[PDB]
Amino acid sequence: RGSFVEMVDNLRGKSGQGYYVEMTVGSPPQTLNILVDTGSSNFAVGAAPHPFLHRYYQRQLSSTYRDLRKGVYVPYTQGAWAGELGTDLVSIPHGPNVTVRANIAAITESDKFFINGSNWEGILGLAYAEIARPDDSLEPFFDSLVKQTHVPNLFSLQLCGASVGGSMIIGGIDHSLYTGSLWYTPIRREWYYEVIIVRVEINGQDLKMDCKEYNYDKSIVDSGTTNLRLPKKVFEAAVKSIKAASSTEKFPDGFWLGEQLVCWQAGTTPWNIFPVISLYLMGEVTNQSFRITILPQQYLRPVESQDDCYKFAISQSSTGTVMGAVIMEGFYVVFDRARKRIGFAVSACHVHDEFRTAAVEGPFVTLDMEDCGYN
Ligand SMILES: CC(C)CNC(=O)[C@H](C)NC[C@H](Cc1ccccc1)NC(=O)c1cc(C(=O)N[C@H](C)c2ccc(F)cc2)cc(N(C)S(C)(=O)=O)c1
Repeated sequence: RGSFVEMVDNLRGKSGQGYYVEMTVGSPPQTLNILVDTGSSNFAVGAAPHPFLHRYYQRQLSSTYRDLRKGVYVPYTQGAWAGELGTDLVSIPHGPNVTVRANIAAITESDKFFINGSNWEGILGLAYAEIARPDDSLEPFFDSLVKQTHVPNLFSLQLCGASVGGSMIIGGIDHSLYTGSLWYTPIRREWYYEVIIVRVEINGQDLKMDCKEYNYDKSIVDSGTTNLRLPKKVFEAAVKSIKAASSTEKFPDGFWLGEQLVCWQAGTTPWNIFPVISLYLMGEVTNQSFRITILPQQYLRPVESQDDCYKFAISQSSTGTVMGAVIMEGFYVVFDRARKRIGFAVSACHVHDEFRTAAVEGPFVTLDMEDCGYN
C-alpha cells in the first residue's frame, strides 16, 4: 500500500459509458457519481429528475448552497445542458482529505448529454479557466482546490477498460498503477490539455504526413471523449493504413466509419490480425520525442450473449485531434499542472494479450517540432 492507497480504484464505469468518481456536495451530504472530464472546465450536476438519472442534486436541502444568480449553458462536441450557477461545499470521499467551496452548475435541462445506464449524474471539468463557461472568471474546481488547500497542483488518471474501473490520484502519483518509466510532453497552452503530436505509425509504418496535420487545429487529452478522434486528412490516411495492415480479413466500409459492428463467437476475437498504433509526442528536451503505442484491445471497443460485438473507435474530427479513452485506456496519465506537462506510462491494468502490450518508449530524435503546432 502506497501513501495514496485510499484513492486507488476510486473510479467506476458501466458498460463503457464513462468513468466516474463519487463527489459529496452540500450540507447535509449529497453524494453523486461524477464523470471525470479533462476536456472541459465546468463542474456541473443533474439538479432535477431525468429518465436516465437515478439521483440528483437538491439545492433546497443544502444549507451551505449560495446562489450566484446567473445562468450557464455548456455545449460539448456531444450533447449540451443548461443550468444555474451557485457555490457549495464539495469533497471527494475517495479523493483528497479536504473540503472546498467550489462553483457548481445545477443542471436543470439537457439534450443528449446524460447516458442511459451509465450510472453517472454530473461532470467534473478538470481543464483550465480559459474554456470555462460563461467565461474565465468562473474558477474551475481544480483551481479552487489548489487555491483553498495545500493539495499539490497535480492529478493522475488510470482508466481501466474492458463494468469498468480505475483510479484518479489527486495531489500525486501511485506507482502500483504503471510499469516502466513516465515520459512527459509539454502542455502547449493552459486551456484544454493541449499537446503536440509529431509522428504517427501503424504497425511501425510512418503515416508520412506533415506533423501540422496531426495538430490541426489542436490536439487535446480528453477523458470525456470515448474515441481517438483525428483530423479528416489524418483519419483517412490512418484507416487506409489500418485496412492494409489487417488485410487477412475484410470488413465493410461502415465498420471503419463506426456505423457497423462486427461480432465474434465469445472469446475468439482475432486481435492478432489488427495493427498496433503509435503516436509520437513532443518531449521535454529540444529535438527529443517519445512514442505511445496502443493495441486493437484499446481501439476496438466492446458493445452490449455468446457473441462479442465490437465498434471501431477511431473516428474523424473537424476540431483537431482528441486523445480520448481509446488512448487513455492504455496508459497511466499524469496531469502535472504545476510543471505544465503531461506524463504517460504503460498502465498496470490495460487490456492486452500474451503477444502484445501497450508501450511508452523513447527517446527519439525529431526536428522542427515547434513547427507542428497550429497558430
Ligand atoms: C470546453 C467545453 C465547452 C467543451 N469540451 C468538449 O466538448 C470536449 C472536447 N469533450 C468533452 C465532452 C464531455 C462530455 C460530453 C457528453 C457527455 C459526457 C461528457 N465529451 C465529448 O464531447 C464526447 C463524449 C463522448 C462520450 O460518449 N463520452 C462518454 C461519457 C464516455 C467517455 C469515456 C469513456 F471511456 C466512455 C464513454 C463521445 C464523443 N465523441 C464525439 S466520440 C463518439 O467519442 O468520437 C465526444
